[PDB]
Amino acid sequence: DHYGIHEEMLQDTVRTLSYRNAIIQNKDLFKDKIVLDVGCGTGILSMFAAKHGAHVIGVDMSSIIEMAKELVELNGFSDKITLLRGLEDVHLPFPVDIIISEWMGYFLLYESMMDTVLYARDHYLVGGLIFPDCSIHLAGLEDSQYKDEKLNYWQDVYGFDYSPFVPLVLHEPIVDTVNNVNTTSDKLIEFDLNTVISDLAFSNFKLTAKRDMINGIVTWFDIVFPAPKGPVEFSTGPHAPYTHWKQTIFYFPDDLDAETGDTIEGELVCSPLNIKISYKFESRKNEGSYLMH
Amino acid sequence: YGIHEEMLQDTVRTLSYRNAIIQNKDLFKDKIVLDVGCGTGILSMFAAKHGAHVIGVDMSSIIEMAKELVELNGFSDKITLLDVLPFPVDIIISEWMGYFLLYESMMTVLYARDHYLEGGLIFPDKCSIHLAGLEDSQYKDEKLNYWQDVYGFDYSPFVPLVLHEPIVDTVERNNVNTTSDLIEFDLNTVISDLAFSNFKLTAKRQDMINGIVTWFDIVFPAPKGPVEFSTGPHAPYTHWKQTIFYFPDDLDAETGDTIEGELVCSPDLNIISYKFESSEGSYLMH
Repeated sequence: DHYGIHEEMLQDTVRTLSYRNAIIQNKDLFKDKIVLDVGCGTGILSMFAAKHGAHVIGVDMSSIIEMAKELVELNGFSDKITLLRGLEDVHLPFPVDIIISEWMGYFLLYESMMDTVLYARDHYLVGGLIFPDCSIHLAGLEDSQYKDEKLNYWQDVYGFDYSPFVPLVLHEPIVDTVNNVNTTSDKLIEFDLNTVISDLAFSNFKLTAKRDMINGIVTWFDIVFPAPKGPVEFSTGPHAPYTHWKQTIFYFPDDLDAETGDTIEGELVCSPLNIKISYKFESRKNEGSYLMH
Repeated sequence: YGIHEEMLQDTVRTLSYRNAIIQNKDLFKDKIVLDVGCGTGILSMFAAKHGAHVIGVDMSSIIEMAKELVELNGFSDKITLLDVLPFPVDIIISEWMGYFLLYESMMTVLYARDHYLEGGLIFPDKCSIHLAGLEDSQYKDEKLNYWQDVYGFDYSPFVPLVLHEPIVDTVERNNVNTTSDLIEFDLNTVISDLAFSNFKLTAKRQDMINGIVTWFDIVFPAPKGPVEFSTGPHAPYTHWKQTIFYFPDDLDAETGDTIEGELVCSPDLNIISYKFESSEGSYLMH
């Protein structure tokens, strides 16, 4: 029952309207069907499905289910929505056609519930649909003025040398909203939720300077929804409208004074999130270790 | 790393601990100090630098950097970092205060006092919780109106969730429109006392009163004949800010009007019955 987290998401109009417009686009396929809402939160996605032709089962392990039952009751969906607190533990009233789920995290796979979505697909899904059914992208960034201040602070802390703290600052990823992207973007990996857990621990990339100082990489993820034959999508990149996911910044140990045409080539390893990235800067070689805790 | 940077950049707090150690530098000489929740160990280094052996105890993986910093700053011979003591202590320094003073507080300090500390000193050794009233009619009205219509759906039942949640934020000084009045704590004599008050507030002008802003004051021990700091909206910024509790109704108050109340605090933190003469609120911190 932390209301800020539910507010943040509902106030993310890009996120919420994407799920709504995807349900409406496929409302013919929602008609007279059984929907499972993984991580229903307040139940907004469940109410969307039920009003547009769907029974919907919402499963969230938070105490917010008590509020969801009250909201579902107040808007006249009590006969079409059954909410259960607790997915590997709950017992569905039905042995499902459509899976709607809001599962994405900051780095897509940081605090994501995709493991639960794959579980729902493998155990409850009939050709069934999966809203949404995603890719991670990255590019170079200029953050020299902000980064230098954060690092300079530790040279003198009330007289004491706090220099060994600097490696901590370089290792922590930064979730923030990034004009300052000065390289081309590359695609790290694709995920098809219909066929993809072992695939999550996983890529090479190549970036070329478009003009600047390069101090790190900004990363985001794209989302695509299923659509009938002949799709609703949205991005969380610095070139797209704001989302509550923002972007994830990884700093370099060294600051590259690059000119146009220079290249940053690398290999990113992601494993349970431990992120090790080896770089090559051609105009040389460096690495970066980051931990999401 | 976020928290530790936030601690050190709170200059009001850190310099308060420093200046308190410096004021009592005569009593720190050649003595043993216990740093409860040493974090990065800056308070341990302060005691050691100004005449103290200091033992820092933190259950976080930070004790490792503390070591590296202590090693780098020449205190390896005076500071030992980290159920756990090399000594069977004269002074307890501790940074233990939380939001509302008690929420997630480390007031472990009483355990160190009762088990490891007679006539020893405790930095700081005195606390107080205060409160007054404020006008946040414009921001509060925004939050609660959002739920009347959420993508067509009636989200009315949610508002109480928003009116019950405490808000940790910095209140501007000009928005306090009543007088200030909750409890004292003496770290030398005070766990059962934490579950605990009556208060009375008078409107200092004609304005809207939408809730109470609460803060806490801190006092350090001093020799005969003390360093202190406040976290109120009238004092310089601290990383604690203030804690706001909303009223269900907004009082359109005139000068001289009174708000009498009783606040009950009991353990997570359950938190107030009001009377507004011109003649309730429950909060949970989780």
